[PDB]
Amino acid sequence: PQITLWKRPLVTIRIGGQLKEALLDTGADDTVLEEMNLPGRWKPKMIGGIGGFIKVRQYDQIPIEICGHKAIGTVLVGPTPTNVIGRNLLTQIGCTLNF
Amino acid sequence: PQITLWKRPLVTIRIGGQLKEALLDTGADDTVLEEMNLPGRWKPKMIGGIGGFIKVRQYDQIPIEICGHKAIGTVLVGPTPTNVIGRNLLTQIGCTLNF
Ligand SMILES: CC(C)(C)NC(=O)[C@@H]1CN(Cc2ccc3c(c2)OCO3)CCN1C[C@@H](O)C[C@@H](Cc1ccccc1)C(=O)N[C@H]1c2ccccc2C[C@H]1O
Repeated sequence: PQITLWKRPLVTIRIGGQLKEALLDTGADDTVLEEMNLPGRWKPKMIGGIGGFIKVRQYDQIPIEICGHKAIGTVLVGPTPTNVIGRNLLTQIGCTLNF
Repeated sequence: PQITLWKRPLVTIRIGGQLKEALLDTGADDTVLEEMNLPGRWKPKMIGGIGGFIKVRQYDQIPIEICGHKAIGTVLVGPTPTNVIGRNLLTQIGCTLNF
């Protein structure tokens, strides 16, 4: 798909067998989802952005379908305003910026 | 050009006669630049990012050249760890997300 940016670049994702709305975010190094339950062992991690740092749970090697494309990588879960798919997964689906 | 996401999508920009490095961020609604004293009037504003809200100064109709392409729009100035080009400017240079 080719996506314009006049509107937030949101796509549907399926994870843990559940559907969710996520934002394709080229400025995010990692992927972070709102608080939710994921199977598997998690490790406490901290990530920072604008506003400061937050504490999150890191789940490794999680399968996730992003708008029909398949990826398997690290997924962070914590107090974020919205689900964000970062560069770690975006590259897995051959996502690029063009103009 | 086509920008890959293996690394942060950093490009050179020109604003206020100064050259800077800025991140092409599809997840940012607005454009936020590191502290710099631009001439002109501005209005106070609050923007939220991952770690909370930060107070910024909003300047309107600022000419900015992104990787050679010209654009003009609202730019927020404040204590951000990096310069961020949001969708308000990305749509002006015809930037798209592709996969
Ligand atoms: C207009 C601003 C700029 C304030 N927008 C954002 O920060 C939005 C916020 N939403 C959320 C939002 C939505 C709506 C809101 C709100 C916040 O507040 C009020 O309304 C979540 C997505 N971000 C976009 C991020 O792409 C920005 C990016 C900035 C950055 C890059 C590099 C170093 C420091 C800061 C960012 O936060 N990046 C970090 C990042 C992000 C995720 C996972 C790992 C990492 C590390 C790092 O790359």
